[PDB]
Parts: sequence; C-alpha cells; structure tokens
Amino acid sequence: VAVMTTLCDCKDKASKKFSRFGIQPCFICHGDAQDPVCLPCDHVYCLRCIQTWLIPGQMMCPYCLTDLPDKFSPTVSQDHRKAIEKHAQFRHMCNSFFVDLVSTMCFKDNTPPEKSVIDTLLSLLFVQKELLHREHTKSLSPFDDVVDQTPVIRSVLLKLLLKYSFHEVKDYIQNYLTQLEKKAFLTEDKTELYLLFISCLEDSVHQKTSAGCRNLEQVLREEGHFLRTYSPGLQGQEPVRIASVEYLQEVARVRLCLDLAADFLSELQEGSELAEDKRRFLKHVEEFCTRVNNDWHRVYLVRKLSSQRGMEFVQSFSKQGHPCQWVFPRKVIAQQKDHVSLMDRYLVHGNEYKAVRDATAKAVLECKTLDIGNALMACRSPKPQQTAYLLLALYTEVAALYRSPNGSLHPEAKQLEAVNKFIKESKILSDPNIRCFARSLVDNTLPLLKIRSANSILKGTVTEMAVHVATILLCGHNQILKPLRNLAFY
Ligand SMILES: [Zn+2]
Repeated sequence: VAVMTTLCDCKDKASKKFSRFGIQPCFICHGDAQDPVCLPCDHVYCLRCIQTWLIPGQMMCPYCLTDLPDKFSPTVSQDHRKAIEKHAQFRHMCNSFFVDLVSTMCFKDNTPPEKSVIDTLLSLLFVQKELLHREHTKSLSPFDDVVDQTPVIRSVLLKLLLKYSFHEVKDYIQNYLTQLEKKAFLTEDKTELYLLFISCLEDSVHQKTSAGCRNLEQVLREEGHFLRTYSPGLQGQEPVRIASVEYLQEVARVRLCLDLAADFLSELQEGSELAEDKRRFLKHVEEFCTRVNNDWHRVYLVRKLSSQRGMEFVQSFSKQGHPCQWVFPRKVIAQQKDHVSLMDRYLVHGNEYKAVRDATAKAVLECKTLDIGNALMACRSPKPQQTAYLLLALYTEVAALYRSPNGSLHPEAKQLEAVNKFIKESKILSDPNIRCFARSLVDNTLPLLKIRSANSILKGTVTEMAVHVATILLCGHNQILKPLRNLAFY
C-alpha cells in the first residue's frame, strides 16, 4: 500500500510539474487524447469527442460545467502534444515497473502473499460507476485516466495467481469470476472464458510438473489412481451458470491425461511394445473412456491425434479389427466403409482444380473424355496452371485407382486409349515435355510410384510432394525455377 501510494502521488506530482497543474484526458472517452484541444477551463478533450459532443446545444463542460465562449478553435501543437507524450511514457514506465514488481516480489518463493494485497490487485482493474458506458477493465493501470471502450478480460493476473498450488488460490479466482459474471459478462458466450481458464490451468499444471524434480512414474501412478477413483460428479455444475473451480481442475487434468494418452498411442503406432507399464496407463484410459459416456473427451483425443500426426493417421487407424478401436465412438465405426479415399490437397488454388479433378473422375468411370476438356475450357488461371491442374488430377485419379486393390489397373480396362486420344486431340498439353511426362504417368512407368517404403503411411505423402514439385517445375516458366529445373531434370 505504501509503495502504491508512492507511485500514485509521484505520478500526480510529476504531471503537475510537467504540464501546469493537472492535465486530464477527455471526460467522454476517458482516454488519452488525439489532436488535443484546450478549453478555457484548462481541460483537454479529444478532437473527435469535442466535435461529436460540442456541436449540439450543450456548449459547456462535462466536468466542471463551464460555458464555452466561441468554439473549440484554440489547439496547442507545441506544449500539449509533448506533455501528453511525456505523461504516456511515464505511465507506461509505471505500468511496466508495477507488473515487474508483482511478478518478482509477489511470487519469489512457494509462499503466497497476504489477502488484502490480492484483493486490491483484483479490485483496481475497474473504473466503477462515475456520473455521466460504465465499468471498463484496464491493462493493469494504477491510474484512472486510461480505459478502452469495451470490457476486455486479460489473463496476466490469472496466470500469475495460478503459479502457486491450486489449493490456496481457488477463492480469489472464484471471487474474480463472480465479479466478472456479475458486472461485465452477465449473459454472453461464456465458452470463450471457460476455455481461456482451462488453457491457463493447463499451462499452470504443465509448469508445475515440468519444473519439479520428479520421475514420470510417480505422475503416471497418481494419474492412474485419479482415473480409477474418479467419481463423476458431472451434474453438479452443468445446467446454465454454475462452473466450480474444482470442476475446471478436474477437466483440465483429464485433458492433460488424454493428451499424453494420444501421444503414447501415436508412439506405439510408430514403435514397438510400451514397456508393460504404459500399457497399464492406456488400459486405464480405455476403461475411463468406456465407463463414461461423455464422448467429448474422445473427440478431443482424436482431434489431438490428428493435430500431432495427421488425417492419414486416423484414416489408417480406423481399419476393421485393429486392437485400438476404443478411441472411436459406437457410430463412426458403424457407418464407415473400407473405401476411404485420399485427400485432394491441391484445392489450394481454389474452385478450379476441383472441377477438373471431378471431370477427370467422371471420365475415368465412364468412357467419354470431353468432360475434362469442357472443364479446362471453362476456367481462368491459364495454360501453365491449367495443365498443372489437369496433370495433377490425372495423377491423383490413377493413384486412387491403383492403391485401392479393387480397382487396380482400371485404366488398362479400355480407358487408357481414351486418355491417349484426349492427349492427341487437345493441343493444350501437346508439348514434348508434358507429352513425355503424361506418357510416363498413364502407364505408371514414372520412377516415383515405386518408392518402396516399408512404412506405407507417409509414402503417399512423399510421392504427392515429389509429383507436385515436379509439376510446379514443369509448368513454371520462371527464372527463379531454372536452377531447380536443372537439378530435377538435368
Ligand atoms: Zn476523448
């Protein structure tokens, strides 16, 4: 309190000495002014505020109620601007010093500070009702002359308050939550605030676990014990408003547990047996997933699995009898076929490769080949990128046909003659380089499909990247691509 009053009256005296006894911002916007205008009552208001408020029949002062004689004509471009800049520099220095002081002195060790200090820290953030919007939130400003015209919630105070153990900081954050939901965030999208809180708690628990000196087995034992003794207690904080801190801690803990579990599942998929102890953790995860029906946890698990590894990971993971099926719901496995196809990632260009690839697919299933020509003739992005899309569509169609065993060697079933006639007729790709590339591609003699990769997972991605960079080089008549062309082809 003593140092806070020292900072406050130091700022007051500094401003008084700097700019002639008390520069004050605009009373309407309550923030630092742009293009300052000086009233006869030694008042500084914003140009926009004064132009939007002094136009009607209220030629007076919102602060001290003094009549304005003529107009807001006198503006000071010499003293007010420099004084405002100096006071802003001092206020930013004070804010940075205050945040550094609270970060260092208030959390030196594992002992929390007193109570009134935390209460004043969480109470100074507001600009509570003044006679005139009301009750804005600040970016840790010990002063009252800085606001924003929107209630904004940060997380620096919350994060710095979660550094200690969660057992002794629940009431303070609970009071802060009740304040925010009672005064600024009564009825709105509370999902954003809930996810902000849960992410802050994930960060805090990650800091606590990583910074500590403990082996992984102790944490695994505690996690398994919690999983095996977790009473649901879900219905307590569900319906519309109630969200206890304990519930948030529990869901954060299960988030961390399933994050690690997905990491371990990916590691098992890319590796050998799991040392007979990680298997117990995965079995506990499976029993937890099959015991509770809150399928959001498995949704998050598969989302994290896709983020770490990719869509192809779950695509191969969703087969028909692999001993890892508990990560799917009872409905996804029910109506999923064995004909899951690869992904047409070349849609980056936008609404042009899709049409040509659909035309190529229709020409593949049928015998007519005029559809791809019609699709090519009805689009922008001329000849270079046009032929790029055409040949990429042909490659992806032939790859989809070959990789799937049911329709292997499909073009050889009276369809390669159609594509050969299409190449012969249309002159859009009747260039020797494109012609020989297509001749290699159609009969699958290109030396890229036979990558002989034992993993057979990323080999499709590798071939896709190789053929895509080859297409970019072939269709790119650019000076920057000449060395790459020479490296790839000569
Ligand atoms: Zn203003």
